[PDB]
Amino acid sequence: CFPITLKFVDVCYRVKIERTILSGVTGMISPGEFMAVLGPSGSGKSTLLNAVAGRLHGSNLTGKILINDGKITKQTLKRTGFVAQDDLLYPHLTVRETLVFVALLRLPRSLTRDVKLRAAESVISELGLTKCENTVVGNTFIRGISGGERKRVSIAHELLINPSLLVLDQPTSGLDATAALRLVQTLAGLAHGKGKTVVTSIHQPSSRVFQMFDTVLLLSEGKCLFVGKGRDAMAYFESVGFSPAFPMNPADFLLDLANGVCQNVRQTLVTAYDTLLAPQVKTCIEVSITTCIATWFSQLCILLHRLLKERRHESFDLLRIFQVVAASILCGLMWWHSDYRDVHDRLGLLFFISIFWGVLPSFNAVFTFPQERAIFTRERASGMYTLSSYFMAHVLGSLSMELVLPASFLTFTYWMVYLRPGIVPFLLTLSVLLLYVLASQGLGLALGAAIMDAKKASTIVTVTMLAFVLTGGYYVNKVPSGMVWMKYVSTTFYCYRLLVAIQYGSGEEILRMLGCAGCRFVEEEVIGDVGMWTSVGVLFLMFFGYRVLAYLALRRIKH
Amino acid sequence: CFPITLKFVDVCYRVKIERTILSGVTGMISPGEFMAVLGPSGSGKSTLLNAVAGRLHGSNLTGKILINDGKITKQTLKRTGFVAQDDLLYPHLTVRETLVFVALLRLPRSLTRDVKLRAAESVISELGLTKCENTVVGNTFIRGISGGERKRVSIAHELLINPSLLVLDQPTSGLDATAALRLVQTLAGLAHGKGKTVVTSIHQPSSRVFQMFDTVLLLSEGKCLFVGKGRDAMAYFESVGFSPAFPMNPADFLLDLANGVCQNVRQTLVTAYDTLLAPQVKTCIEVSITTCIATWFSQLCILLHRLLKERRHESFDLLRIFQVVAASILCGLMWWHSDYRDVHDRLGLLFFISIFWGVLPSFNAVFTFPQERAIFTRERASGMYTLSSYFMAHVLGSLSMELVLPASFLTFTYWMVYLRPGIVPFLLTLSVLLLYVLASQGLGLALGAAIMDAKKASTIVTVTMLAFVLTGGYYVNKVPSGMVWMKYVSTTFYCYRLLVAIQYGSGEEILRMLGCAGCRFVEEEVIGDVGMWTSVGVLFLMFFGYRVLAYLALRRIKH
Ligand SMILES: Nc1ncnc2c1ncn2[C@@H]1O[C@H](COP(=O)(O)OP(=O)(O)OP(=O)(O)O)[C@@H](O)[C@H]1O
Ligand SMILES: Nc1ncnc2c1ncn2[C@@H]1O[C@H](COP(=O)(O)OP(=O)(O)OP(=O)(O)O)[C@@H](O)[C@H]1O
Ligand SMILES: [Mg+2]
Ligand SMILES: [Mg+2]
Repeated sequence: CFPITLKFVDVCYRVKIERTILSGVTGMISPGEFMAVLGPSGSGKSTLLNAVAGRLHGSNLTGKILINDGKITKQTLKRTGFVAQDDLLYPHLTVRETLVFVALLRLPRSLTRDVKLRAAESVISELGLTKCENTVVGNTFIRGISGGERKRVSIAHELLINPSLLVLDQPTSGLDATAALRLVQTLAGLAHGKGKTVVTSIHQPSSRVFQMFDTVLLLSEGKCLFVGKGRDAMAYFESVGFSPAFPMNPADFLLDLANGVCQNVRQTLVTAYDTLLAPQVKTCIEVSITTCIATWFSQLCILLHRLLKERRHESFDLLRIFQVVAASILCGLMWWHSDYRDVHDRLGLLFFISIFWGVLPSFNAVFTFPQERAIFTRERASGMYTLSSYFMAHVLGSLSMELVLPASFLTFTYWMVYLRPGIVPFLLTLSVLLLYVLASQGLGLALGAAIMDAKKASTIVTVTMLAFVLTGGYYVNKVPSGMVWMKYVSTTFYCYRLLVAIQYGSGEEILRMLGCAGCRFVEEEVIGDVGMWTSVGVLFLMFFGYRVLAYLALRRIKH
Repeated sequence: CFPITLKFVDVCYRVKIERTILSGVTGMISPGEFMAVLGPSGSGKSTLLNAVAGRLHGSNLTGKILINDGKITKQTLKRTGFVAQDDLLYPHLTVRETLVFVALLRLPRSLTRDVKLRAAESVISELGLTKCENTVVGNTFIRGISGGERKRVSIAHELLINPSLLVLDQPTSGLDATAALRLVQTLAGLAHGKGKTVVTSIHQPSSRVFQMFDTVLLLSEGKCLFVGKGRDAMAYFESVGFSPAFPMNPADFLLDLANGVCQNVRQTLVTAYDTLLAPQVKTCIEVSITTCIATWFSQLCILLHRLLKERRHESFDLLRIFQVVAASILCGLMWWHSDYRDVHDRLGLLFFISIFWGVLPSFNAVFTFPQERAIFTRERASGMYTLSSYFMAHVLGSLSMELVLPASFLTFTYWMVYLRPGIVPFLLTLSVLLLYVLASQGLGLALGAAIMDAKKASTIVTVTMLAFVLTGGYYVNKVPSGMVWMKYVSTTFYCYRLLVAIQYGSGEEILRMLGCAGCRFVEEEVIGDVGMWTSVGVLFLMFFGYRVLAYLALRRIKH
């Protein structure tokens, strides 16, 4: 156990459209207590819950928000559960597969599997989800579960973390009259039977749901009108002058007073709060090893299989492989019947392969992290997993299909053109082309993680790659000697220098075959200047270096 | 007036996970009548409302859904308003700007402006939106209006069309107890004061909201338990054997019977419905000029200014122009001090400009229609605007920034390299490069409209453009004569042939300057074979032809 006492004193919040959203909201909620935050629409009660959760800060917010007499630490955000108002889930897992991945990641690890699975399916039977558990969670384009079943998957998503402070933002909207009573009876058993601290906002409770709250907060356009016990609310407003004509729901009467339609009703109740109850609240706020490298790897295995079955359907594209294959038959027919002695044509084949496999991996990889932006952000604030195992699961998860496409391109082009016979110069050509595809993929990952949308990022990578083609070593013969150093930054340069070295070597065979346009051209472009091992040792430095800079760009995003 | 009588007889709906969602739902709602669809979560009442709206069809749905004794026609979907459960709005318009664009497009056109604007702001004062009207509607990443204010913008969005059948899917979820009473009192004034047909589903009504419905439908796992007047519901279930112990809300008692927790309750009430009330429902279902080209243009002007102020902020990028400018200084320095007589180097400059400005417009344009997919789909089913004025507003809206980038690229490169002096060969080079940018943009628009997401589509366009580079006319000298026809499909071919013709002409000056590698190379590649006017007349055929095929690919999407 780790009991949280929450305090918030004089919380204000301005925004620039200057509009005051919250102004002077003081309260305190203890462990063992279930509090409701009532109010009209726009009164500010999802800005107040979003500041005591720790997801709203800056120079707009002003006021002391205290969790056990201290600031909001990184330690206290691991014991806090926050169920937001909009639901962000994966559109391809089923309801049971969604709630097993949460149970394996977040439950105490010194606990056997098949007990973590009998915790995930005793939550399904408490929320009534045992009819749609084999149904896929959908989105706007994939039709799946209901809106009231999607709401209860998100509450189960936080009820499997076992929090110490549970903050919910309208959990009963979209639920009928019987499912909303049972959910409030569940949350009242956490507060009264386990000693937790539950804060919730709620819109249309019945007279039976309203009798289960220990404490009511009533907002009205950013200023509170009542803080105290729910069984004192109707007897407070009678002593100020307001009472219902016909007997009715007490939660219907308190929302007429907050709208001011209970027959200056609002401004009477604001200054009557600041002289009768507001001083006595701030008087009450004065006193009241090898088991560590197994948790990294098991988080990696869960995050792999979760992303392999996102791409199971909507993917396994034969369309990507039947188009790269037709482009390799197309290149192999343009250079059908070219000869080994024609050096000027063979170096234009080898430079087009460098253009093709620098442009194609790099432009595809710019979609990887921007297409995860809303769900990565939400799960980073929860504390689900570390970043170095989320990152490494996307490195290893892309690497299968990214290596089948260059290997099937080159099997057609190498033997139709009939470049150089032997199994040894074929496999060296295959492995240089697979090291260049991985170094070109990491350029697109780093620019998609720094710029977090794909339309803005796939403009920066198109101009950057066309500048690597220009300084890559084919287009200009004399460069101004003061711009010769720019080719040592280009990835395209080090691949094209390695493919020419496998085919023609260090001269010395074409120079005896071409005799010695025949012996002048083959001394600037065939002989070369960068060694064969330093062109390999720099494509490894761009392999690791472009994935380090993609990790540091994702490290920024925090809340 | 055009009164709609809605009927639906024996509606079934199966889905393949075989699961029966709806089975045998018979009802009839007349004009002047306000009907509520009650039920638990997952009982199927948003599948039933989504089939009588006309947005759900196929081989799964089976049953006669009739609107004035006929099928769902294209004419009846113009008089129908459907407020869905999730809200899809533009994240950059304010609340007032959202509701003025709807009033100008959808109100009767033979009606003066400043009366269409006093219709848009008398709806704001009926829904209580007169505090957030100057606040921007947000999204998940832009913080804007509330969730209960977003719900009422969507109801106002359909209350400005003046429908004849209004179908709403949970309109009071996210609203407090006083705003939910006023909204039901608004919808009851449309049905009883104007003679419309309102169908709504609703979750937790109070005892005062429940007394405003004329007709109740009660579902329970896809089978109806009661159809009839709301003031006969409690007296019906008493005569079968069910009655509340303590006096309570009648809408709370009917949801206990549908969940079966009212103390085989459900299966008793299903077979008691099919012998007592279900035969008497189907007995009742037996009887009961130049003003046309001004509406095209005013829809074009509203759709332009709506999309120009979506790109006002999040855009006006100096980042796109400061990077294209640096790439033009970079090209102009690589070919600084190259001479006019060196023909083999100048034709490698001119081919790199063809690569740069075919790849850059085409890859950016693949995001245009896929980033509008959810909102284009919703407004296409409403009948907001025609497609040929939505399409033409995106042609004219992109064309400003797409022509400033090639014109500022070429001002640096043409005079640093110092290609050919004269203002006349400069402007011919500028206009050929602007005709090729528009023809390359239309290739990306057609592949983004046919494939309706941008990650799948920006793989098809990368391999297609690298195949236009290969057959574009630089890489291979002898092609197998049986593949010479493929260059006449490439866009890159016709630009590169036009830039060589402006610089060197029809030979006849370099041949006297180079005397006659000097007179052999300049006869395959400088002389050329395609005329100067047929290279212009084919880039106009690919200009119009690639925007026709993008219109026909958007014509598919309908509901
Ligand atoms: N494409 C689908 N595949 C499988 N099941 C589906 C599909 N679409 C809907 N369902 C199921 O149909 C049932 C009814 O769904 P629907 O959304 O129509 O009910 P609802 O009454 O609107 O629920 P709520 O009140 O929670 O919004 C749900 O149990 C849902 O799981
Ligand atoms: N970034 C912002 N800029 C301008 N106004 C804002 C911003 N954020 C919130 N508001 C305004 O603050 C008011 C309160 O918003 P909030 O969402 O906190 O209220 P709420 O009680 O949760 O409403 P609901 O009950 O409808 O969900 C709203 O009127 C909203 O328009
Ligand atoms: Mg639903
Ligand atoms: Mg809100």
